[PDB]
Amino acid sequence: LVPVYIYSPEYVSMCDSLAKIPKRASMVHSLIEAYALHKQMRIVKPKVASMEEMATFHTDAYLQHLQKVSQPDSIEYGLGYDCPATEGIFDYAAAIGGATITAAQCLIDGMCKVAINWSGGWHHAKKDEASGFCYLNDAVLGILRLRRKFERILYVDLDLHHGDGVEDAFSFTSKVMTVSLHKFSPGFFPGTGDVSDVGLGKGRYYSVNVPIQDGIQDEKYYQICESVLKEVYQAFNPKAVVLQLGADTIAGDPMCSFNMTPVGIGKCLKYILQWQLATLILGGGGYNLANTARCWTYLTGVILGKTLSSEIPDHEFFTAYGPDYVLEITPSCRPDRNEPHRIQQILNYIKGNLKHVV
Ligand SMILES: O=C(CCCCCCC(=O)Nc1ccccc1)NO
Ligand SMILES: [Zn+2]
Repeated sequence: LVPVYIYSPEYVSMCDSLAKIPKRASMVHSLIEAYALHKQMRIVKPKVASMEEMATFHTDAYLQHLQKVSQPDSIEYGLGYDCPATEGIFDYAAAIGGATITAAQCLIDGMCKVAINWSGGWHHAKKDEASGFCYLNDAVLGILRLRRKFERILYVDLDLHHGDGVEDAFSFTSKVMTVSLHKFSPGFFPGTGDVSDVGLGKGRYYSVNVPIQDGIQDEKYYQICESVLKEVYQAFNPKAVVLQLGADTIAGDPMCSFNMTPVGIGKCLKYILQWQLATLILGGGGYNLANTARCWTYLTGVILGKTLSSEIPDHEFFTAYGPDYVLEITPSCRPDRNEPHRIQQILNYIKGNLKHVV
């Protein structure tokens, strides 16, 4: 009845080797270890995602190319600047999926109410192509696995970016719903998913997308979140939840767009949690490394329902939390360019869309 925490040194170190965020998992796990919160969770070692296990969603050519490469044909398979070809990513990606699959497996074995995989949450990678630092849509692998025991699954995406890859995969079906809350403005990755984009075919209206602009703090974010999800849950009536809790919305992230504190996102986490559903907790974006570790450290708190010591404790990465050495984050002071006009104009458009589900 206690939460499953996906950890191993071998995993964490694989996850530190992803170029675009060196030492982030180390840091994350470390601040958590430091607050001793891992001792209040069942630590589960993640399995290696088998060639087939990954092939559930990723077209086998890809998963074969990415293996040779990890030991010319790189530009085909979506690799680029965003996604280097570091020998060897094949194991890196195969550890994130495996972790997310392991977490989902616990949930479906009845091992826990909640499973955590901070290292996962790569909501961009497509079936045949890498995109957005994402090599492997581990959420998709998480949801697919969850779909063996549970009927209706709900993906909620609270990362700064659009969960496009998760949206894509389940845009056709009505058996999975995606709520993504993100920035929308052209040029800004991935530049898919305006409110209008709602899912196609047998699963039309089964894709929510909330476009938001810079400046938004907790107060207003919880509003849009508590709103949407309330109407989504009542309508969709899901059997399990998959949460992507990207850190790049938070103040101090060099991506400097939203203005969240972990408290605000944690209020949303508190909300989703009260549903007493099976819940898969994934990370995502996080580019202020300390703020990220602060953030997911915090969140593990609310999952465990344990309020945390404000003073950061000493450990490996203590120095990173200076100068003020605390868990809380101060919002930056800059305009909330979300006119309260357009917000209500967005709720309705969504609210009316939910009158169709299902
Ligand atoms: O945050 C993410 C993945 C990030 C992918 C967005 C692309 C941003 C990017 O590549 N910008 C950049 C590249 C090099 C240096 C500075 C910014 N998931 O939501
Ligand atoms: Zn992001």
